[PDB]
Amino acid sequence: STPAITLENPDIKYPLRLIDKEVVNHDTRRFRFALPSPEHILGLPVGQHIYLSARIDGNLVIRPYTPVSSDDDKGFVDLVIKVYFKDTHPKFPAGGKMSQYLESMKIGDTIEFRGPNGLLVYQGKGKFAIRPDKKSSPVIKTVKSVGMIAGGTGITPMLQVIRAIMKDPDDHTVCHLLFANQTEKDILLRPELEELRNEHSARFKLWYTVDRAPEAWDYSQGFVNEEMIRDHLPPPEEEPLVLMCGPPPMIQYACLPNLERVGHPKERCFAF
Ligand SMILES: Cc1cc2nc3c(=O)[nH]c(=O)nc-3n(C[C@H](O)[C@H](O)[C@H](O)COP(=O)(O)OP(=O)(O)OC[C@H]3O[C@@H](n4cnc5c(N)ncnc54)[C@H](O)[C@@H]3O)c2cc1C
Repeated sequence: STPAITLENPDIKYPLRLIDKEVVNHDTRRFRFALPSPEHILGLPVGQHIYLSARIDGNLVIRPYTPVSSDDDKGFVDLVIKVYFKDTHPKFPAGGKMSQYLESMKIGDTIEFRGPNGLLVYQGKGKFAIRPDKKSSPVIKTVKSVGMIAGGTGITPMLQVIRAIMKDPDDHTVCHLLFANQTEKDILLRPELEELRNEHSARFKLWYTVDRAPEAWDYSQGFVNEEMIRDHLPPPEEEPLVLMCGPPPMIQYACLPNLERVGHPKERCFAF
């Protein structure tokens, strides 16, 4: 049989109860929410995400999240969240709306989930189904490798795909991740990524860049650039799929221009 799914209809909101909050580090949390029963699964295809919605200080706020759990997990969904506190970053004095609201929640409070959403679904063994828009059928494309460029919170769409590939021992797709962050301290999910590298180095290539580097730093410094794409993503000759998720200026200035300079078809580079 198959487990009951939570996300039965994408236009329904499902209020899920907060059951655990882990303080990962000063500004990182893992939130665990109960599904409708211990035997349910979320029902989130690999490649897709959920939305959280809430009334935050009187206004509707909707944001996308990719869980760090999977449909293998029965009874709960886990979200890893970077909390953007007010009065930290000079360009963002108010901090982040949904992430601070999540940080405010008490155990037992609910928040609305919806999904699945997104134009890309991973069908396994290198095959991706990518719709040009929601109203259109997917282009099925099968690749031997996947370049991945994540910035900041944009890691979780990548991690979800990486994990789905690595857990299939007969999936020979090679993932190459280039992961950008403000600082070393701000990197999400480093232990998790490094466990995957330890176990799956033949299929999983990992590299970091940071806007500013610590004194002891083994990786790159600066924004994603042409050299980093040449050195840390599959070459365009191999026709990889290129996936991206990060802040709009990162995609616009750092990623697309440099993917083009290396020769990847810019129009085929997919942004989550
Ligand atoms: C497919 C997808 C999956 C995602 N999955 C996740 C996930 O698993 N986990 C997750 O945490 N987010 C994830 N995000 C990001 C998420 O959607 C939100 O952008 C994030 O939670 C911030 O929203 P907010 O309402 O708190 O901030 P907003 O109010 O929307 O603030 C706007 C922007 O201001 C910047 N900002 C505000 N305060 C600061 C500060 N103190 N320092 C630096 N920058 C700051 C951030 O870039 C922020 O995104 C995902 C995004 C996408 C597209």
